[PDB]
Amino acid sequence: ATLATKKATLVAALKDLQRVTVAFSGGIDSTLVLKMALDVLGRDNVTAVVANSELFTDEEFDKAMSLAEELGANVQGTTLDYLSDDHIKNNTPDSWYYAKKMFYSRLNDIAANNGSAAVLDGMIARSLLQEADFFKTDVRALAQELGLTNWNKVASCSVSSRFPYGTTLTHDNIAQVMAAEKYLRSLGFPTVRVRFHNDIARIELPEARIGDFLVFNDRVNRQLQSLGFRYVTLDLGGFR
Amino acid sequence: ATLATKKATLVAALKDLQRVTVAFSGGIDSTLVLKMALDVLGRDNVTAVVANSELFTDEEFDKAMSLAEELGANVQGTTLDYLSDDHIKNNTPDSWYYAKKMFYSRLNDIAANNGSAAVLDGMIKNEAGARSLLQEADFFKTDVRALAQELGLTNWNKVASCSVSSRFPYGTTLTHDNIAQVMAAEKYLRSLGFPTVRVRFHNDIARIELPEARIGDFLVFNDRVNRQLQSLGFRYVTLDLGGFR
Amino acid sequence: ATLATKKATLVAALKDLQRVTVAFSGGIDSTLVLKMALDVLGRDNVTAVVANSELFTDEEFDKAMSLAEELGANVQGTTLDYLSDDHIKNNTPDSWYYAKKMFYSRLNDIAANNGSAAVLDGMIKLKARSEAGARSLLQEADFFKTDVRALAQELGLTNWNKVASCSVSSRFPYGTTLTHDNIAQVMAAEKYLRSLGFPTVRVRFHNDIARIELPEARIGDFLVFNDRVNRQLQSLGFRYVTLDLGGFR
Amino acid sequence: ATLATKKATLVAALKDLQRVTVAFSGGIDSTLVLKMALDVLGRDNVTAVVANSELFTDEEFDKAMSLAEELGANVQGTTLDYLSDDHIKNNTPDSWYYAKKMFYSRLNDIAANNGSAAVLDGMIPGLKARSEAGARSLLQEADFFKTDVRALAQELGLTNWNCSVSSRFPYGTTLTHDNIAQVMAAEKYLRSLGFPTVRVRFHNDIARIELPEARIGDFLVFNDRVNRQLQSLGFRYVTLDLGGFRSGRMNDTLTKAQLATFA
Amino acid sequence: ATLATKKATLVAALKDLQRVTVAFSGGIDSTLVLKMALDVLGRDNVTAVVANSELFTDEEFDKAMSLAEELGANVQGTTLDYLSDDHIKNNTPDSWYYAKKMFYSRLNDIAANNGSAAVLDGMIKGARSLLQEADFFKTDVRALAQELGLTNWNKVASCSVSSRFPYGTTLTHDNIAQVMAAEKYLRSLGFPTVRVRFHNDIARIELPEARIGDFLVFNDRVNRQLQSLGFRYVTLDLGGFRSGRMNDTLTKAQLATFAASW
Amino acid sequence: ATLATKKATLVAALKDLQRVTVAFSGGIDSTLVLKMALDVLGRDNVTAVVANSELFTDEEFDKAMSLAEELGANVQGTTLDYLSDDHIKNNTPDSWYYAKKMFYSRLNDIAANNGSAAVLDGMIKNKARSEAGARSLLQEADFFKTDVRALAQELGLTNWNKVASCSVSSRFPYGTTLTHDNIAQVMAAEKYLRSLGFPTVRVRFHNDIARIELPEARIGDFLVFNDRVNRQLQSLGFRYVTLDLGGFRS
Repeated sequence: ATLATKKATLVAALKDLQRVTVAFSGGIDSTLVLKMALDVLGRDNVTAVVANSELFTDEEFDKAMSLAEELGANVQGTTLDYLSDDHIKNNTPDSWYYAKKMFYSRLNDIAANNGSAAVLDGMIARSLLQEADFFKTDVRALAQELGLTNWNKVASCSVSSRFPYGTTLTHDNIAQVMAAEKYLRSLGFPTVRVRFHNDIARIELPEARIGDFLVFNDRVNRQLQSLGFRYVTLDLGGFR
Repeated sequence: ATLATKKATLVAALKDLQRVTVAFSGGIDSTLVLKMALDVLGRDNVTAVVANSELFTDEEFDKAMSLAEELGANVQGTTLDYLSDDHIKNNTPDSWYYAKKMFYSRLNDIAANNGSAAVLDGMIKNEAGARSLLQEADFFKTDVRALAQELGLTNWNKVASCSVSSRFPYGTTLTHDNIAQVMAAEKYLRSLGFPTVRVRFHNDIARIELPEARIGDFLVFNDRVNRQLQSLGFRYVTLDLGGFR
Repeated sequence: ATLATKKATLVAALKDLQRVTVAFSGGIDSTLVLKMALDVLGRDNVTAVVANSELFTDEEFDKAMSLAEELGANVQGTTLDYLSDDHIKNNTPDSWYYAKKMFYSRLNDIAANNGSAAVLDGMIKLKARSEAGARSLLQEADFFKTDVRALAQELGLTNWNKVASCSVSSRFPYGTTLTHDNIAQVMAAEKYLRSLGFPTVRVRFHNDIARIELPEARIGDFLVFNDRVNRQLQSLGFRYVTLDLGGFR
Repeated sequence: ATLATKKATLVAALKDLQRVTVAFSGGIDSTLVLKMALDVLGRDNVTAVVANSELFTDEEFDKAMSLAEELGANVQGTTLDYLSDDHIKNNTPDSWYYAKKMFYSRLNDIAANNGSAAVLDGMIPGLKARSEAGARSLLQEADFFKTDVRALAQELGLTNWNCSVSSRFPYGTTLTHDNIAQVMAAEKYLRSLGFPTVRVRFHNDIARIELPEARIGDFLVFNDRVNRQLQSLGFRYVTLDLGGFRSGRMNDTLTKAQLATFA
Repeated sequence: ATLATKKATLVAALKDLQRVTVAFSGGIDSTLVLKMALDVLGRDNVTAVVANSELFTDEEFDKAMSLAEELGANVQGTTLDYLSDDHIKNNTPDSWYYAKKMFYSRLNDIAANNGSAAVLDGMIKGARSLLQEADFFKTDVRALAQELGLTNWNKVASCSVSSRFPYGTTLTHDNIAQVMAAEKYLRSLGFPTVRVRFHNDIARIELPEARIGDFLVFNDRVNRQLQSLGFRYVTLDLGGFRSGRMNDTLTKAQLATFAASW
Repeated sequence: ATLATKKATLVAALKDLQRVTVAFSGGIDSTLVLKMALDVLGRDNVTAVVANSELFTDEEFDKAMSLAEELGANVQGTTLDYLSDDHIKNNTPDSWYYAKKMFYSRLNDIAANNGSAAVLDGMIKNKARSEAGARSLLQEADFFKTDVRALAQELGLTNWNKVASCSVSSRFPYGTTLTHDNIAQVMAAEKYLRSLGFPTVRVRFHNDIARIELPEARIGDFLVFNDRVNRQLQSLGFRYVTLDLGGFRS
């Protein structure tokens, strides 16, 4: 339960696997797994996969593709068509599960195609970090120990959560929500939700940021209206 | 011309009518007409009528009844059935016409039965069955304030009142339940110190409009307002970033 | 009875007294009494009296003095030494009765020396009042607050002190002994806070702690003043300067 | 002494003059002199003059004109060209004096041409502007304080009544028709947002906005609109003075003194 | 001179001591001493000691225990009974020193029994403060911690709960629990640096001034929550946490006069 | 096209120079050059030079010196008198070039006097330099920002100036004359605001007016400090202290 002991448990696991395919999102967790896998197995035994999809931002895709190459890995993008599944398209309350099936099936296929022994992710499918009992504390210490300083500081969540259960997702309403959230982040609010209620936009901010938001009220109102919302509102209860 | 000329115009018009019924809302315009009617014709020749209805608050009705009494008038409450008309209940842009028709129809019946020569309302500069003497005498808001002060009037409702129908989208059917929900929500917001407020009804969403200069003061109340309006039946309680109108 | 009858009752009562001393606070009730006394008896036969004391602000005193003069009354200030009464100094629930008793006793002395037939106050539809023989003509004529407002409108009165102020003793817990120093400390603190744009404020005294009560809707506006209020009230002697998260009262 | 004694002094002075021209600003003081002149001398023997100029708002002028009309006085508007005087155009510290000189010179010309025996005003670098012009301040000669003005106005039944734009420019800055218009439009816009007490001080390409400090937190919701509106009026930079309107007046005693020392 | 020379002084001091016991609080200073001790002497010749007591939170103890383990140290918990000392129990102005004396007495007992040559603490510019002997200032501590790859330490300074009570007030489990629960609630709202000062029926909350404007949306919830914990009045100190450090020159001088008057 | 080939080009370039003087700012780029120069040529053959001047803060000078020392380099400060150049003192739009010219001219003098074959800076793929003959080895080896980060990670570099500063000349309008006093005044004002918790700030100088630029999302936080900032910046010599309603870089 020392860090040196957990790092060794991780090393021993990667060595036994020989070849791996890493589901790589660009956060600090998957960043740590990919770097360790490269160090222990070498570039030509590691394949980093970054999923491109409608449910997540193109900025997160382009950032993870760039970061994985930056760590010295063979990186491959793959495009998932989440809305082709009827459960996801109609935002069923179990649609999270159908999306994971699509995801891991694709990476399972890529991994069997390239001869990998397992698909790896960054939980703290094999979650080696979790298996070695890494906490966020340990992930921070080891990443700094390897010289890592660059990763996506905001981990994102599926845009489906912005729509009520049963609401049909469309390319247009997803783009409208993602454009609104991107604008709000560019103003200094990295944690924000633009909940979609047809003609009404309902913005969720952490309550301690709401006073800071006041200077932007008018600009946000006009911008989100130009994106197609008729009414632009701020939820009084805050984020969650 | 001058305020004295406009007031003299108003006096001559009242003397010519001799006996009037005054539609009294409690605002400054309606307070000025009622007081001038009383000052020129006397209590026995003026009837003050305050309309009670589902579209306006009980608070505003109670305030108007006491102020009319305070002014020296013999006052009469009357209750209107706006929702009994299908045009008003279904909330179209034509609801206004049917509301005015019912209002003036009720006032004319009162006026017919007490022998008044006209129904007077408080419309100012900027209905065929009523006389708007301030408008005929070319009173602007500024002349109303000046003559009110000269007469020593100080007690009126200072916040403009508006039919609760404006809180529901056109084509939405008004119900006793959703009206009460909006009324209770706005009453709570006024009790916190926001006399000018709208709770716009969007089914499970409340969209609160405040004057933008007040939005910064509202932050200390977010959580209490959120919880209170949820207990009134809204699922989501929101602040419109554009502010009041 | 009609408002015209109540006014007539008040006129006849004033005519019968012929010369009066009016306890004037600046509120709408004493303004109406003072204005009716002037209209019926003439400025030469009415004296308006405003009490100054340690328990109320100088600003309320000066405003009442100006309002009486603007109404056309000869006005006289008188200063009461409320802290000389131990019932008041010890801040008990009956302190206000002894304050009232000292007030009306001073008014009787003034009235005796100027030939007034009665002391009038602004009470509407009280033991210290009756013990001193002072007269509440609005109460005797059946004026309620709506009648007061109706007659004030008819007389064209539009200016009066809208906030009936409150004795500074409410800033100290019952049983806490009032002193010249702790009163002055609280009074100066509230005076500074009003000067910043907060007319409704309390500085509650908790020895080395000042606990400021503001209307909650004003608390956000206060932020720009935190450090100045902190240092200003510490220089008045408080060790800690705090804002009550619950707001006013 | 006595209000009655003071009112009588003012009455005797008016009777002795018989016909007067009154400088009328619409404030309570000039409202009182105008009403007393009318009551003692009659409408035919009083001329009220309201001055229009570039240094005050059209709103203020119209207000004064209608109030003089409301009191029942024959009223004459006259427009002054204050910027024709180099002290005013260059906004020197004695600019007020030369403005008064030009104002009283115009009133004297009106008074000479209508047969008035004096110019009256509402008062309570050389000779006094009035003394030089021969203007009379009857409320001052009768020792009226402001409470006396207020007392007599209620007694006479007066119930309705109402700063030069040059104060928005630094001394030595040249006033122009354009930059005056720019300052006045900026303040009118800020007042329309709900800030009745406001100054837009002109520092060439910078606007420096003074607000009462208790309003500054509420103002934040308007920052971007104010910035873009005042830039379209010609300012390059739009700023908020952190000291607020009448800086120092709300500071604690120690820092109030420090701000005095810095000035 | 240079950081390298200061680090070299610290290395030489550790090698001469050979075996040491480290008073480990989890702050950045203690973290550096512990890490350097491990690198110079090895895991078998260093014992990290984390004190648990009623005057500090369980969260700070758990954080310190995990960080010492993560750095690779044999770590040992030890529990101090500060409240059995009358100066500490009655919170006299010298309470800090009787607490420190009891603390170092415990560390000496442990060090004597494990064969350590000294007790080390994290003090900077019979216990040894090697950072101070090597002329480390705060900026040198941060520079060397960064060079050593140290990332996890207590970003918010820990501090004994005694500082929340006036001198002469008797500490009890009830009023300590009341203060700790109030501060934990405020931390859960997003204010990691906070003090709830105890004044019998008054709670006086200190926040960094740059956070006070953000607190407004929580006023009513904080008021209710702290009243249910037993306070009658819940107040915000207008001077904030660490009053005066962010003031202009003049009023920083004034606030220091005020603070000195008590 | 790979990181390994770019690093090799940079190594071979350094080996061919043998001896160098490194313009060291403390940012990640010049940190990478200084670390690669030390690793390839040895401490005795590298001189890190940090410029002290009126256009940058003393604190930034001190940080760069300590960062170079931490890397294990011989470092020397050099003091430039930028205000002696009339283009810089009168703050024309061309002042940024004359400052760079004076900088690279000084470094060439140091390089000539210590036997260096070149002056190196940290410019990457993303005018005064070329005219002075200074070499940007990261630019010549095709390093983009991501390549700089990749190699710093590989070398174990994790410490550098994360915020690159701007010459204080940017706080003055073109045509405004720089003086020792107004520069100091601007610097002390920005230092005070940073101490309040506003790391990104500019105090723009408009003679008797200070115009403070903050990120708009911080302006609400700022309110509690209005009066202290007003009085502090007045004690530094400004008559009026203002907040730009347009925010940072309005």
